[PDB]
Amino acid sequence: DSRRLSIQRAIQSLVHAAQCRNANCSLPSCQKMKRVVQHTKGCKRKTNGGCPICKQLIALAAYHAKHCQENKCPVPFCLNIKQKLRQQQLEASIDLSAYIESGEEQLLSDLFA
Ligand SMILES: [Zn+2]
Ligand SMILES: [Zn+2]
Ligand SMILES: [Zn+2]
Repeated sequence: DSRRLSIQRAIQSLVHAAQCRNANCSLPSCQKMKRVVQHTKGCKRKTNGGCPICKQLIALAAYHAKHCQENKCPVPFCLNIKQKLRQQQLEASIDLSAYIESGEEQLLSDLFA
């Protein structure tokens, strides 16, 4: 539960930052989040080049995106991560369909394998 609450707080910070138009915003979590998001906009390394700042922000956005129900969400990376998660769900569904279609005798064999 501890890490879940930590993630929850950080998601709250990201959600606020994403919709905050006050350059004079006094919330330190907002100021910090805006700097991190600005970094990700220009970074050439990104996650595959090993950038810890990008990896941390995208991981946070992914935890947000998993539960996000907003079609025009302003959170950085949210829409794009939801697209990736939808594709993964489709692939999982296609796999499951093929497995169910393989039939009773197959499933029974596997169950007792
Ligand atoms: Zn703010
Ligand atoms: Zn980066
Ligand atoms: Zn979102």
